[PDB]
Amino acid sequence: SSTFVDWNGPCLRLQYPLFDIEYLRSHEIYSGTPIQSISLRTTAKLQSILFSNYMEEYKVDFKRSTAIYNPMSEIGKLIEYSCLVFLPSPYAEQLKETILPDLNASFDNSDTKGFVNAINLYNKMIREIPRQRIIDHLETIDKIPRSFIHDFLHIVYTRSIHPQANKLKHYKAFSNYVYGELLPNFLSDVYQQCQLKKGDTFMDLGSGVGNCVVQAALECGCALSFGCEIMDDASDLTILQYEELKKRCKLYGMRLNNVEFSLKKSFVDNNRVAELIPQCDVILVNNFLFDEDLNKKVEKILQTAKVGCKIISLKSLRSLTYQINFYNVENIFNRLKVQRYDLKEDSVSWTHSGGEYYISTVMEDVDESLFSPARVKYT
Ligand SMILES: Nc1ncnc2c1ncn2[C@@H]1O[C@H](CSCC[C@H](N)C(=O)O)[C@@H](O)[C@H]1O
Repeated sequence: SSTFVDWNGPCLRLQYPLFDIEYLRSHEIYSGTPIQSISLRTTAKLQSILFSNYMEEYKVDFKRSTAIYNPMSEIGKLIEYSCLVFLPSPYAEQLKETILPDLNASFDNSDTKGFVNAINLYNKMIREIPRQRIIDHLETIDKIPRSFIHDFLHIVYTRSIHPQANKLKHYKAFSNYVYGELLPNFLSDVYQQCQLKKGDTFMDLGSGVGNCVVQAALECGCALSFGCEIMDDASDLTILQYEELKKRCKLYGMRLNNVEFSLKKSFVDNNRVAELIPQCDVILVNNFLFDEDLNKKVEKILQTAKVGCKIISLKSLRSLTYQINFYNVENIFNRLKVQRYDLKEDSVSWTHSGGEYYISTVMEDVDESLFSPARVKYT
């Protein structure tokens, strides 16, 4: 017996108004146009928990592949999240005992008819709950499963990025533009280590399709989550994903703080990047495949960072043998505290295990030390 979500996972503390209660109380009809899963390439419709008029159709096939994007897996997670997060006692009980056991078994056994029956039973039960009870409950939530945002973002991702993922892997003349992804759990760990919080400014130099930027906004409520990406197709996919994300957020009454991108342009000699650096609290840069030249450019860009700013990277920013001399006396690298960490399993897309990452903090004074002596179920 297993669950679609880890009911024992870590819970995230909400440090900003994630659910817009007034919006929900004033909006009962969803008019958004989210990408329906069934449009990607037996069926069942999943009834929206908050909007009576919304239902999404999923293709249900335990034979036809599955794996990577698994429609049934998403449903299992959504239905469980209802029981875990969106329902008030008592209904959370009825749902928990009445649907989950059969939903999970039917799944594990590749039992189509049983799986669909559990879904249809889930829909019937959900429609019997007074809407205002669900909303009144959301209003009390102060903590949520760390996996919620991850799974919520994965849904958006399966809909907007996955279908055209191949466009992100076109022949790369330079390693500088090779696409690599930092994964959700790694991002969650690192944002926490840097204490990314409400009102902060977050920047991702080389944002890819925006995964790191949107996660920063959703899980920390940053005043501004910004990303710059130069590749054309990564940039188009960023727009599609961003668009789908806004619709899904509305479907769940979630607030999405300011998200901004500087697309199809270099972050080098980028005036918006330059004007934002000084106010950034956290700067992320996956320089794993960056060459010496580019790293030098990144170095230049970071010169105006403020005291306290934390920079996350996969390769140290400062040469391991960086010693203060006479040609680098004013470089911000001189007052940067560097801390190395081991990469946990499956933190990045290019490797299963191994590796490391760094968190460099901008300190007020210089470091004397530098002077010379003289993309699965649970139990
Ligand atoms: N000068 C430059 N300006 C903007 N983006 C650049 C750049 N040099 C490299 N990049 C981009 O930086 C990206 C980093 S790989 C993606 C990282 C992204 N932070 C994520 O975790 O999903 C590459 O896809 C590449 O397109």
